[PDB]
Amino acid sequence: ARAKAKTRSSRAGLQFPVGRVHRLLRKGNYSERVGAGAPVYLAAVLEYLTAEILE
DNA sequence: CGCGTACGTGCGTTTAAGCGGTGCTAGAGCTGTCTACGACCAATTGAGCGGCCTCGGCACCGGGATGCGTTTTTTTTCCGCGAT
Ligand SMILES: [Ca+2]
Ligand SMILES: [Ca+2]
Ligand SMILES: [Ca+2]
Ligand SMILES: [Ca+2]
Ligand SMILES: [Ca+2]
Ligand SMILES: [Cl-]
Ligand SMILES: [K+]
Ligand SMILES: [K+]
Repeated sequence: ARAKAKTRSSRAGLQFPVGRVHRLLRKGNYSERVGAGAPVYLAAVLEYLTAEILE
């Protein structure tokens, strides 16, 4: 009875991939642990700066 | 190279940094405890990849328009000399 999958991006209201960003943080040798809001925050900042250059 | 004065020098006056010290207490830093949060795992599936087709944006062309650099002949300007 498994719930339909909503991407973490859609929950954060982002177009940039939260889930990918989390996975690059975890595998990029930055810290032993990555908190749940970190990729959400970082994807958001990457999205903002992308928008601003694109505008 | 020649002209004007901005900076270096020195000296006499004035300022406040440095020093050694005491006193007070904010907050750095440490300890132990509890628990929210992240890692890990296994199953499940949809986001995003590689591959493939299409047709309009863009590169490239020639032609014509126009912006502008250059020179020579033309009108205005700013002097510039003394002689007053
Ligand atoms: Ca944004
Ligand atoms: Ca914007
Ligand atoms: Ca593609
Ligand atoms: Ca082409
Ligand atoms: Ca041409
Ligand atoms: Cl976090
Ligand atoms: K202290
Ligand atoms: K905690």
